Amino acid sequence: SHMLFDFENDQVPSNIHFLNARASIETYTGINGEPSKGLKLAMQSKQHSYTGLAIVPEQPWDWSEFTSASLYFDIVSVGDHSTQFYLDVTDQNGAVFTRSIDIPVGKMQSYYAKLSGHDLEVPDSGDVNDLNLASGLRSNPPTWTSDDRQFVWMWGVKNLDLSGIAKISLSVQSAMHDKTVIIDNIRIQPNPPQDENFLVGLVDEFGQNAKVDYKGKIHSLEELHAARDVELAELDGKPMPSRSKFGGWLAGPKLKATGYFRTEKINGKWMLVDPEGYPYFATGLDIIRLSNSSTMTGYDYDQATVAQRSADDVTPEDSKGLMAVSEKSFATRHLASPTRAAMFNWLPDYDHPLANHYNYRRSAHSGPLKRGEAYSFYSANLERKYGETYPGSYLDKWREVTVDRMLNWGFTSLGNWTDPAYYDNNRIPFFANGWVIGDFKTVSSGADFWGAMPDVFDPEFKVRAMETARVVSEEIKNSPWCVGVFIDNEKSFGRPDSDKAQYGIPIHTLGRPSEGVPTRQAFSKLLKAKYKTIAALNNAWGLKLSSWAEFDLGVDVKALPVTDTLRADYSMLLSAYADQYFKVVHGAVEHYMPNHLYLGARFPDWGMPMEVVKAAAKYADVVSYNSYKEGLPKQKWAFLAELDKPSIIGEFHIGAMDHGSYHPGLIHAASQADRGEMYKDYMQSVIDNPYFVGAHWFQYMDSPLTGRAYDGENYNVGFVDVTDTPYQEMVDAAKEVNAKIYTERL
Ligand SMILES: [Ca+2]
Repeated sequence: SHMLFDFENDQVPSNIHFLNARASIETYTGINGEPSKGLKLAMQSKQHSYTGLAIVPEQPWDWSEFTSASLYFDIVSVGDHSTQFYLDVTDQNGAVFTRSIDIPVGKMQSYYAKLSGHDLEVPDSGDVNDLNLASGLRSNPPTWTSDDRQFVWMWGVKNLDLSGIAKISLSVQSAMHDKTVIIDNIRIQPNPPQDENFLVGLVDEFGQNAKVDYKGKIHSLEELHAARDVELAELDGKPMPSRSKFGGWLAGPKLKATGYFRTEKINGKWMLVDPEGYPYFATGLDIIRLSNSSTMTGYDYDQATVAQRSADDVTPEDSKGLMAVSEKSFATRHLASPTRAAMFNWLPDYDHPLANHYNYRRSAHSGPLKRGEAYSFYSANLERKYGETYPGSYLDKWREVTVDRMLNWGFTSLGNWTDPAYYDNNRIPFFANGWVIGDFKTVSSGADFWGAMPDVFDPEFKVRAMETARVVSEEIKNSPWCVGVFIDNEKSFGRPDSDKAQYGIPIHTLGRPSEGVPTRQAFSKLLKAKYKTIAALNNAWGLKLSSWAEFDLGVDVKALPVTDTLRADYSMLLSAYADQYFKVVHGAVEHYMPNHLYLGARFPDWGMPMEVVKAAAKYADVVSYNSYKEGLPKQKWAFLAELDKPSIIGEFHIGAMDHGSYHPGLIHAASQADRGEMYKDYMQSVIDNPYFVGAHWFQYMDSPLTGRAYDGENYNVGFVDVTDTPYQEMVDAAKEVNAKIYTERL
C-alpha cells in the first residue's frame, strides 16, 4: 500500500548505509514464487560484532496518517546459517523500539513490525520497566491470521512519533559466522482488522498452545505416558565414560585434591578442579526448580486469607516455593483480570486431583497484575506423568529423572537456582545461590531494572549479606558436591548506552545529601581526600559551591556535561561502590562457607562497566557473566586477558517458534534443529576461550506460554517443554558438546 524500497530501479539507494557489510542488487525468488530484484546484504559478522544496514532519510518520514499500520520486509537468509535480525526503529525525538526474529535459509517470507494500532494501543501497564504487552506476555500471538511472520517484541517504546521516523536499522550482533540475507519490498501496509479473540483460548489442559498443532504436541494422556515410557527406558543413571566421581576428567592428569571444587590454570587454560583433583568444566542448566513455572490466571483471593511475607526472609518472592493455596483462599476467588482468565481453556476446581498445582504470588516485577493466583501446568503434568505412590511422589520422581537426564545428557552440574532438595543427590555436582535482600538503605543507577541497588556502606547491608550466606551454608552442609556459590544476579551497576548511564550510581548518589546515606558519605570522603579544598573541586567540576557543607547537601551533576575530571571522579566512585559490594559479599560467603568458591554476581551486557568487573575480579574466585548472544566474540571478550581470572557464563539460550511459543527468547533460531546447531556454536566459543571454566543454559523448562508470573517472559528456552518432554534436538546438541568438553580443553 505504500512501497518504500522494491529495488527494481537496480540501484542501491543512497539513503541506505552499510555497517561492516557489502550490499548489491541481485535477482532472487520472491515470496510469491517470482524472481525479483532484491538487496543482497552480506555481513562480515564473523569479524565484526555489529553489522547490517540503516535507512536514514534526509528528513524524518511523516507516517502520522498510518493510525493502524505495520512496516513489512520480505527477507531470507542465504548459505549455511540462519540470521537473527534486530529491527530498531528510531523517531525524530530519539525514541526507539526493538523487535527481532530468526530469518531461515530457504523460501523468502514476509515479516512485519507494527507501527501503530491493535496491541500497541494500550501498549503495556505504563511502568518503564514493563517490557511486556498489556496481556502480560513479552510478545503476543499475532492480532490477525496470515502466512506472514510478526517481528517479535523485545523492548523499547511501543508508540513512536509517526510524524517523524528518522531511522530504520536491521542488524546482526555478536555472531560467530558471516550472515547473508536478501531483503525486498520494504513497505507499509495498514493492519487487517484486529481479531477480537487473539488472546482467547490460548492454553489447553496441558499448558500447550491450544490453537496450533506442531510436531511433538501432546493430544492425550496416552501420548504423554508413551513419551514418558520411551524416555524412562533410556535413562539408566549412567554417567558418560571417563567421568570421575565428581564429573571431572578421569584421564587427567590428576592435580592436588583439596576435597572441594577449586580453580587452576592447566597448560594456559583456566579450569576447575574437582574435590579429588580431576580437571573439571561446568556444564548444565539453570532453574532446576518449579518456582518459575506458574502463570497468572487472572484470579485473586481476599487478602485476609493470604499469608504475608516475613521481613527477615532471605528469599525474594520470585524465587519462593509454589504457595500451597488453601480451600478457604480458593473459595474467596474472584476475577481481577478478565483478559488473563479468558486465555485458559481449562483450570481445575478446588476438588480436582490437579488443584494442588495452583500458586499465589504476592508481588510481580511487571505485567497487568501486581499479585494473584497462578497455575503451574508443568507441575500438573509431572503429576499426570508420574502419578502418586505417596503424596508429592511425582516431585521425588521428577528429581530422580532430572539427575538421570543430566548424567545421560553429559552435563557435569546442576546450574544456578537448583532447588535445595537436590543438594544431597550425591550423584552430580550443583551450584548454590542466595540473594541479599532486606530493609537496608538503597542507592540508584537512575535506571534500576530488577530492583533498587543496595547501599553497601550501610551496616545493615552486611547484616543481611551475613544472614544470606548463613542460610546457603545451612543448605549446602559444607558438601564437596557444591561447586560454588552465586550471590545476586543482574544488578543494575550502570548501563553502557551512554557515559551518564554508565556512571548512573555516582551521578544519582552525588545528587543526594550525605546525611543518612552511607554510600554518599563514603563518596564525599574520597572526593575530600582527592581535592582537599572545595575550591579544587569547584574548578574540576566547573562549579561555585560555597563549601564542603553545601557540597554535602547533594549536587546535581546530572545536568553537567561529562568532562575528563567528572569522568575520573565517577570512575573512582563506581570503583569504590563496587569494591565495597564485593568485599562485603565475599566476606559473608567466606565466613560461613570458607571452603567454597564465590562466583560473583552474574553480569549482563547492560550491567558490566569495567570498574565493577575489576572489583569482582578482586574478590570473586570466579567472575560470572550472563551473555545472551550467538557466542563469545573476540573483540567483546578481549578484556578478559588482562584480568586473567577464571570466568563462567551463568546464562545463555536460543529458542525457536516451531513448537508453539509466541516468543523464542533472547536469541533466535529457525527451528528446533537450528536451536541445536546454534547451541553447539555457542558452546564451541566458550570451550575455545581460555578464561572460561564453564557455561550454564537458562533454563531447564520452557517458560509458560502466557508468561511466567514474575514478569511475563514466555520463551522457548527449555531443554523440556510444558509437558516435561525433552526437545531431542537440544539433548543431542548437549551430548555432542559434553562428550568433547575435556578432550578439547585438555
Ligand atoms: Ca524487488
